[PDB]
Amino acid sequence: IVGGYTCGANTVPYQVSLNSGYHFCGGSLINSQWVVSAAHCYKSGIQVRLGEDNINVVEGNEQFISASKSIVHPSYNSNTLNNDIMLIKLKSAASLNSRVASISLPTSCASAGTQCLISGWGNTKSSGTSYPDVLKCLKAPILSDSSCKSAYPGQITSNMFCAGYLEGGKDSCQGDSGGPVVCSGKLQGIVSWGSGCAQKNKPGVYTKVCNYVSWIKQTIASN
Ligand SMILES: [Ca+2]
Repeated sequence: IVGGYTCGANTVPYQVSLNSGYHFCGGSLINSQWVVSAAHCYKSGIQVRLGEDNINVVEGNEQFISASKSIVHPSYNSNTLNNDIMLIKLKSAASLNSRVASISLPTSCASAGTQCLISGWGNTKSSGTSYPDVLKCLKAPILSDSSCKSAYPGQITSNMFCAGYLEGGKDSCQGDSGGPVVCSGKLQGIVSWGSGCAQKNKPGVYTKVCNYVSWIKQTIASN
């Protein structure tokens, strides 16, 4: 997260870190056994880390649970990043509490102008590299489809939306991939892509979760 703020320990209780020997992506806990992330975060050997703040220090509220399976969206295209969504099942159910809690799926799509919370452990610099170890947060508005398509000609599908600031300076970044965009207590987006980070006229692009609720519910119900 570039141009954000330190969230505060366990203030984003649905935020997970995906770890394969190291943090590589964010995710969102949507029930005791399932995490939603980006399809481009797919790999084998995933451990889901819940209750994290400092991802380099065991602080006492963590739960570490290996994934038993991952399910990449059937229509995910890794070239275009269309349908950039994946489900991860935990080998055992997380113990839910105030610091480890699921986030609700949307019942309707969020509109341009809606204020959201984006979070992650990704790079905090738009030029160069610095990784925070504590969770970072950014409040950002959903942008109009028109402005999104104008910013990224030929690249924005019906399964994507832009959020952030056209002036630059505030954005998600490398390592935030797969993490949450939450608006009015609903998971509306997944950190997907962008051209660099926090660059002028290049806002963050996010997977439009409301398009996938039926797929998510049905997949969970049979797996
Ligand atoms: Ca920790």
